[PDB]
Amino acid sequence: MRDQEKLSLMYARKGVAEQKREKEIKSELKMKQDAQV
DNA sequence: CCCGCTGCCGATTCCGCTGGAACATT
DNA sequence: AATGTTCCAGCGGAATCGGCAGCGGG
Repeated sequence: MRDQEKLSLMYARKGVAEQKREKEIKSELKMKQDAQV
């Protein structure tokens, strides 16, 4: 990838994906620990 | 869009010199 | 009044150092 901007926008989508994943996993961890065996 | 380094560059502090303004004298 | 001294103010060198950008990765 020789285009820095296109790579940056692809990782804009990517990084917002990991941000959403982190938020949802942080939310899930509460009851995941609550009911874990 | 993020995230992270990492150059580097700006500003501070500390000096010191100069200039200008004020002093006090015969 | 003529001048020398003192005082105040301003500029710059030098060292430090922190963060501001920009640049790759995730």
